Formats: sequence, structure tokens, C-alpha cells
Amino acid sequence: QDTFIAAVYEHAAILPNATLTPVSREEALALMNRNLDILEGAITSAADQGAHIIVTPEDAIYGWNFNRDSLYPYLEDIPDPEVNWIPCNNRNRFGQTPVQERLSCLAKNNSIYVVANIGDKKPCDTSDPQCPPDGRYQYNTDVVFDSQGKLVARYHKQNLFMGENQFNVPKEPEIVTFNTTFGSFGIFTCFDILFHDPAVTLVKDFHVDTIVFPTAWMNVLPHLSAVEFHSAWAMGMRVNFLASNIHYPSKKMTGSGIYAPNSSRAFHYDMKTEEGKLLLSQLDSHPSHSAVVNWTSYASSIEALSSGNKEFKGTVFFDEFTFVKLTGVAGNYTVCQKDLCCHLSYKMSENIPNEVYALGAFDGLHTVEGRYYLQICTLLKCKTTNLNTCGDSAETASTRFEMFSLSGTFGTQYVFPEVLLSENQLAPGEFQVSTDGRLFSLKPTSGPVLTVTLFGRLYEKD
Ligand SMILES: *[C@@H]1O[C@H](CO)[C@@H](O[C@H]2O[C@H](CO)[C@@H](O)[C@H](O)[C@H]2NC(C)=O)[C@H](O)[C@H]1NC(C)=O
Ligand SMILES: *[C@@H]1O[C@H](CO)[C@@H](O)[C@H](O)[C@H]1NC(C)=O
Ligand SMILES: *[C@@H]1O[C@H](CO)[C@@H](O)[C@H](O)[C@H]1NC(C)=O
Ligand SMILES: *[C@@H]1O[C@H](CO)[C@@H](O)[C@H](O)[C@H]1NC(C)=O
Repeated sequence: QDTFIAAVYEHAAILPNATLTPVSREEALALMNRNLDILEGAITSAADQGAHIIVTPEDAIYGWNFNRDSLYPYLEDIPDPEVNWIPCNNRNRFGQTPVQERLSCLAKNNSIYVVANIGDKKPCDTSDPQCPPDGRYQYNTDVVFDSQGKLVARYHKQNLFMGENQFNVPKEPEIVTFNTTFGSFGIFTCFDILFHDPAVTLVKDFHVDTIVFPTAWMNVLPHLSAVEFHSAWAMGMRVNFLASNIHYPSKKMTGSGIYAPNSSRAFHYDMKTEEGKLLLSQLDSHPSHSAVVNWTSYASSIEALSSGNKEFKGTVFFDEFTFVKLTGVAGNYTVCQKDLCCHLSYKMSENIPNEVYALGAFDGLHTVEGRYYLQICTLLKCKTTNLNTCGDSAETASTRFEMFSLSGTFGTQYVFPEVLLSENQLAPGEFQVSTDGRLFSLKPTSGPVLTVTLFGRLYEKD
């Protein structure tokens, strides 16, 4: 089969109450089942529209407020899928596994692949020298059930966010795929998307067609809003990408979508309501990709578009960029930091007097809430008129662009092209990436621009 219908669900989770000691197994199961009641509504609705697969979010059934002990009662022992097991048809093969059982039956009864995120426990003895003092491993765990209810994938999250003290890191990164009649699938979770293992390996070495991606992502503008970065990673890696996110505006969680190599196909962003949201779209089972992009090609072939720049320092997500202000309604600028030079040609649709845009370059190691090496060229709207706010989180803008073209001398082939419009809207079909590494407009932007950015990772320098 050449196409399929993908579904993702953004979930307004029912969170356990704050308490002082762990709840009982029974209480934990009752809460998880309240969340599974809502997810069932989304799963059935998707199947009722012909979806072949649905993704649900990270932490969707029990939330994220835990220590090791308060989490324990929510956990089950999830077997390796090689055991060949359909929980719905063979309950009790592995003791008490009611969550796995209900997920299996949801997939089977609605004849749909179901991707979900739950918690694994693996009891161990002191005979095992890595066994934690308290007698078990606890893992953040994606599970996939096929349309017969069979367990076909289990993935323990490799790259834990700071504050995920309730979980362990696996001994070695787990490279997890599953094959279907509508393509080869890979899987990883939230923060994993910023790292090499397993995310990059799945694409490079295992040639997956599609990624399924449960997440509970906290939006950080200008470069790491969920719909923005997730759609860019898909475009840069040339895969289909099903992003299912938590809905919790209180912690800046919102941003789900279905992304293809050429463009976003559907997205949802909502900071105002507490509603969940189901998105569907057709995708190609084996997406065609253009020619491989050389990200330094055009940029290394030209001379600086400007010189005698008035340059200044600005902070973007704790990293010190080198910026130059855009003075004209139209222009051509070049700005550099260390090994990276960034080039921008642009024309605004009109100059908004009290609105300032800057071009920035960064080439260095990020360290706050994670350690990773970045190379970034960014056009962005500065939060205020003051240049000290270029790089700050900016939600809205009024300046539309008639044209833009951005490029840089990247020392990596892993670069993710981002375009975000005012109110955190994507710009599907409005831009393109050339083989020589230019990100450029195909027409005037449909709304005002917050950023156009080339976000690059040098995994070897982490
Ligand atoms: C410098 O920027 C200008 C725009 O401010 C670039 O010219 C553009 O304008 C034309 C209007 O008809 C477009 O048709 C051109 O395609 C467009 N240029 C590009 C490269 O897209 C100008 O070329 C820039 N200078 C360069 C790239 O050297
Ligand atoms: C939290 O407490 C409120 C108020 O008693 C109750 O209505 C709700 O069901 C509780 N949630 C859980 C998970 O116990
Ligand atoms: C699966 O289908 C049968 C319908 O008779 C029912 O016994 C079972 O409860 C269903 N489970 C789910 C989760 O839909
Ligand atoms: C990319 O282009 C640059 C300069 O145009 C060239 O030096 C380099 O060899 C190219 N690399 C690849 C992988 O094509």
C-alpha cells in the first residue's frame, strides 16, 4: 500500500493529585484508566475515519510529577516484543498487566496501530551490579500495538530531561523499529530529538520512512517551539513525523502535528483552551526525497554581502549569538561567529517603525538544561526595540516579508530549517530548501514572521 492515514492526538491529561506518600496500585490504575477512557475516544474516532495508526503523548496516562517511589505503583513489567504476545487474547501470560491489556484491546477492536507512552519496571538483584539500591529499574517507555493487538515495539527513553529523576537511563541506546504494510517506522521520545542516539541512527542506518513521536514538550521560543522544531527536523531528516504532545498551557505544552519531508501536513497550537485535539492526514508510505542538501555549498561560494557591520551580542536560550541589525526595508547582510558565516537577503512588505529584526550567528556548545553543540543562523524579530532583547521569546509580530533567503557555512550536514509566523503558526508550502543549502521564500509570507532559522547540530562535538 502506497499511502496511509496518520493520526495524532494532543491530550489534556488528567493529573494525579499532589500527595505526600505513594498511592496504591489500585488508585494508580483508576487514574490511568480515566486517561485511557479519553484516549479511547480519540482512538475510536480516528479508526472511524480510516486511520491506520494513531500516536498519543508522552506521560499521557499518569503525568510527570513523580519521584522514584511515587511513580512505582503506576509501573508494569513490559516484555520484549520478541516474545510474540497479544495481551487482549492471552491475558495473564505475564502476571498483572492491565494497562498493556487495555492498549492491546484498543488497537485490536479498532483495528489500528496504537502508539502510547507508559512506565516499565524491571526487578533486579544485587547480583546485577547496576541494579539500583531500591531493587528495580524504572523506564519511560513507548509501546506500540499493531492492528491485531500484538505488542510490536518497546522503547525506553534514552535522553532524560533534567528533573526526570523518577526514571533510569538504559545501559545502551535502544534502536527500535517496526515494519508495516505502510512503511518502516522508527520511534523515540521528546528530548531524544536533540540527540544522535537513537534519533539520527534510525534515519541514517535503519532507513525508516516515518517517525512516531510521543512528547511532553515545553515550548521555548525562538527556536524550540514544538510545531516549529519538530516539523523542521522532519524536513531536514526527510522523514514523515507524527508528533503527539501534551496539552498543558500552564507549562507551555502545546504543539502537535503530522509532518512530511516537503512540508507540514497538519498542526495544532493552542495556549487558550484546555481542549485536546485529534489531527489526521494522508501520508506516503515511502516518501520521495529530493537530492541530498549540501548545507555549506552556496554559502561558501560567495563573498560577504555586507562589511563594516555594526555588530552586537545577544542571548538566545542562554547562548551568546553575534547579531547585526537589519536597517532597511530591503537588504543583504553577512555575519559570522567562529567557523560559521550566515548570509541573508530579504525584502519586507513594509517597515513597521517600532519593530526590529536582526540576523544572528552562533557556533558553540549549549550547556543549560542539556549539553549539545550548535551552529545556528537566524533571522528573528527582537522582542522590543532594544537590541538587548534580540533573542528573547517573542510571540507576535506585524512585519510580513515579500522575500527571504538564508544560508550559512555549516560544518555539519544535520541542519533543520525553521520558519515560524506570528501566533506560533507554521508556513506550509511558503518556503523551500535548495540543494546548495538555501532556505528561501516561494512567495510573500501569509502572516508576519517571528523567525527564519537554520538550526544545526554537530553531534561529534557534544
Ligand atoms: C540582495 O537582496 C535582494 C532583495 O532585497 C535580492 O534580490 C531579490 O529581488 C528580486 C525582485 O524581483 C527577486 O526576483 C530576486 O530573485 C531576489 N534575489 C534572490 C537571490 O532571491 C538580491 O538578489 C540579493 N543579492 C544577492 C543574493 O546577491
Ligand atoms: C483529586 O481530588 C479531587 C478533589 O477531591 C477529585 O475530584 C479528583 O478525582 C482527584 N483526582 C484523583 C486522581 O484522585
Ligand atoms: C474489545 O471488544 C470486546 C467487544 O465485545 C469487549 O469485550 C472488550 O471490552 C473491548 N475492549 C476495548 C478496550 O475496546
Ligand atoms: C559541499 O560543497 C562544498 C563547497 O561548495 C565542497 O567543498 C564540499 O566538498 C561539498 N560536500 C559535499 C558532501 O557534497
